[PDB]
Amino acid sequence: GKAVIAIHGGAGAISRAQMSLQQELRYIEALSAIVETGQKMLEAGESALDVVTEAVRLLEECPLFNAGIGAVFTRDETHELDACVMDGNTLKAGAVAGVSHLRNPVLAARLVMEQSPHVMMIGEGAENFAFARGMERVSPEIFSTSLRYEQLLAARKEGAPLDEKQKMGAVGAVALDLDGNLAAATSTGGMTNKLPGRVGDSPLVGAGCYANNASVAVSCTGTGEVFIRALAAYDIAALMDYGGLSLAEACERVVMEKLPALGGSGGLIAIDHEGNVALPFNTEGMYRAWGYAGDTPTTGIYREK
Amino acid sequence: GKAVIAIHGGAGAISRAQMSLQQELRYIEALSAIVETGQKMLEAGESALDVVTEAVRLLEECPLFNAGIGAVFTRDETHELDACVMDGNTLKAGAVAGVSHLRNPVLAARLVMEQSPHVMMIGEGAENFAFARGMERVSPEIFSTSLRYEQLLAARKEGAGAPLDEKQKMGAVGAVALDLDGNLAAATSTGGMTNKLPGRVGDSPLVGAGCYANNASVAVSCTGTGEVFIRALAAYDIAALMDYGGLSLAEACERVVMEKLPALGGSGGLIAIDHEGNVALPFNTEGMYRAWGYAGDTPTTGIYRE
Ligand SMILES: [Cl-]
Ligand SMILES: [Cl-]
Ligand SMILES: [Cl-]
Ligand SMILES: [Cl-]
Ligand SMILES: [Cl-]
Ligand SMILES: [Cl-]
Ligand SMILES: [Cl-]
Ligand SMILES: [Cl-]
Ligand SMILES: [Cl-]
Ligand SMILES: [Cl-]
Ligand SMILES: [Cl-]
Ligand SMILES: [Cl-]
Ligand SMILES: [Cl-]
Ligand SMILES: [Cl-]
Ligand SMILES: [Cl-]
Ligand SMILES: [Cl-]
Ligand SMILES: [Cl-]
Ligand code: NA
Ligand code: NA
Ligand code: NA
Ligand code: NA
Ligand code: NA
Ligand code: NA
Ligand code: NA
Ligand code: NA
Ligand code: NA
Ligand code: NA
Ligand code: NA
Repeated sequence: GKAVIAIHGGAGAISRAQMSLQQELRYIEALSAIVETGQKMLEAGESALDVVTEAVRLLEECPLFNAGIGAVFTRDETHELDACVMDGNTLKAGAVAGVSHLRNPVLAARLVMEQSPHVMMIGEGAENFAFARGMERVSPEIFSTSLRYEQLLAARKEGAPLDEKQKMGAVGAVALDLDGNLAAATSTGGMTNKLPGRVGDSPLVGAGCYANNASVAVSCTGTGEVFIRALAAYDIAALMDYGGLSLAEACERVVMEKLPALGGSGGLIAIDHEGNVALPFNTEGMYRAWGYAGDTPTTGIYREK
Repeated sequence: GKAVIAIHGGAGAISRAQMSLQQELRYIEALSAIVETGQKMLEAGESALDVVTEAVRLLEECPLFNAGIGAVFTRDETHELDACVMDGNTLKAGAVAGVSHLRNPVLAARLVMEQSPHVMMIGEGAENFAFARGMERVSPEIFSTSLRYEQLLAARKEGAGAPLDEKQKMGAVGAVALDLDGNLAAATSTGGMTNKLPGRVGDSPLVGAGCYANNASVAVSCTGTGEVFIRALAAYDIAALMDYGGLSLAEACERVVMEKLPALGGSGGLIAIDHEGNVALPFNTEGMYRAWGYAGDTPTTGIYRE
């Protein structure tokens, strides 16, 4: 009965020649474990929303990906995290941007959705709201990793299978559940050497995250400014819904044509209401995985064959 | 098509019985002067971008509308302001949210567009970036007004003025314009919502939700209950319905404002100009503070029903 999940962990240029297989396998194992968790939840009748929330939570926890633990550093050597989640069944959405004292932004985004009349909260206000609902306050030092610090130092001067450049790491999940509900979630640490207070596409409904039962669930990763300006995630939905494009056609138009034409780089993952799955990326590679409920998953980092 | 400007200063329920004519005239005159200024600029060959920036700046300055001076108060008796500007010719955009120490958020938004490689900046980071560009730091007390303070007090009291009742959320300001060179632009600014949870963001600073412009389709600025405008991507949905669905501006506005948004429990309106110079000011509320005019013609102003 067509339940399916896809996940991503960022996009970038291929650096396989500098990697050992054992290094690559750490990424593959991470992606495999999370997608398999998602598939299991789906086959057991869990909701798309719960599935994308848990998958993004696990991706935040994984230090290899730019969200939560493993977040990139800002120019001030701090971390500012953003996340979004959307329920295609109700069209409700929750989002946080600019948070430093919450371990799992996607769970905070979810709290904004389910435990407030709002869609988006920012900064200390967002944190205070979450703390008032019992979410633990953490120090942002928990997110810090030497790989991302190395990259900050290289960035301000004049280690992974993919080179994200400064902006193209982020994480996300999309799912269609056994009830026909679509959901999407996205989380990020932003961009290496970011001007504090800058916001990219990840937490913005219709830019980095979108879900609607009648069309598509989408999560993006890439150079944020272009994905905002082109409403990348909603554009997929609109092309299909109004233009009558297939998911594949819509993905080609956005990722391979429109975004590049505006100078945007990255990719996205998408599931449509008929259970078609697509993981387009205009970069050389993208950390990714997907699988139908009850089938064996597929993972990838580099080019498709 | 022909150069044209529209503006809004928020939406709401009609509260005429409590007004005198002379009070209403002050609102009509406020709207009229701003739209006239825009028309003049358009006639003089000024850019859509410059026009919508200036109109929204004037609307922020005007204490009657919820943006800049006259901003609503948060739960904590503070002001947190948000703004967006979008250039339809380049598809660049600039936005600030959660700013308290900048007199004119739309000018800060324009600064994000033009003097940073970014599209959106929030809070103190946004403020610091503006200051670094020589923008003046102000104290938020400058925004405070007696009308809005009383609205906060009423919100705080347990149970159930101006020509329109914005309720808590439906006040914002905005402008859309088509210039003599065929460019579309949009800008939106807000003080947010009365008794707001600090850190909450509505549709106004969000590209595609409260503000959108693309020379190939439409310029749009919204005002209403923000959450629904975000979830439905009101501004870009107009563009997408026209561009991909083939709907006229009239059809797209009807679909979004009168059908889709209400179906999600949303209330408010928007202003829109398409690339062919058609202008629409739809609102599913009883009224909307609004005005528009073609360059070289007399403007039209409205508060209550069409
Ligand atoms: Cl690449
Ligand atoms: Cl290589
Ligand atoms: Cl090996
Ligand atoms: Cl909502
Ligand atoms: Cl917790
Ligand atoms: Cl980004
Ligand atoms: Cl297109
Ligand atoms: Cl485009
Ligand atoms: Cl691979
Ligand atoms: Cl009345
Ligand atoms: Cl009277
Ligand atoms: Cl840009
Ligand atoms: Cl200044
Ligand atoms: Cl709002
Ligand atoms: Cl529709
Ligand atoms: Cl009303
Ligand atoms: Cl009347
Ligand atoms: Na992580
Ligand atoms: Na909510
Ligand atoms: Na729909
Ligand atoms: Na990114
Ligand atoms: Na590619
Ligand atoms: Na004002
Ligand atoms: Na910019
Ligand atoms: Na009350
Ligand atoms: Na509003
Ligand atoms: Na286009
Ligand atoms: Na109406």
